[PDB]
Amino acid sequence: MLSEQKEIAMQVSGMTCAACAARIEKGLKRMPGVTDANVNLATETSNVIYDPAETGTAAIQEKIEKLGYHVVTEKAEFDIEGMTCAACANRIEKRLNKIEGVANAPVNFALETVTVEYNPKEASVSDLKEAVDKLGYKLKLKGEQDS
Repeated sequence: MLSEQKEIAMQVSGMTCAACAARIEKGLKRMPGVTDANVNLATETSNVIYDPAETGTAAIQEKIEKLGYHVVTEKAEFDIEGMTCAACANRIEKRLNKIEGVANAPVNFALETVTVEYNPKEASVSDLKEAVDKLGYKLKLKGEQDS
């Protein structure tokens, strides 16, 4: 009847052999909430699928780090005029949380801001804008555009 398996794309450095890629796919498929993983050798992009009730997004980046790599990540803060309450936070969060290349983002329900942890590899500030424009709020960047 029920279950709900969500995807993510992510990026990791240290995969200088096919055996490194193999050990990510063969490693992630062991987590009890995970079903599947595929990682593109040389390009560095890891693509992972799980039931988020027992294994959620941050556990994937930590299980990748647990091989002895560096998960090639950055974080920034974003400012969200038009978020006014927890349901408003949840409205953008249910895209921002992972989009198609973000590792994690929890959206604030009173401070009108979100901490975004991501891979600076395959998307940018245009796609973040267009993901929030779809709900109807805006993005300004914390120091990096207007603050």
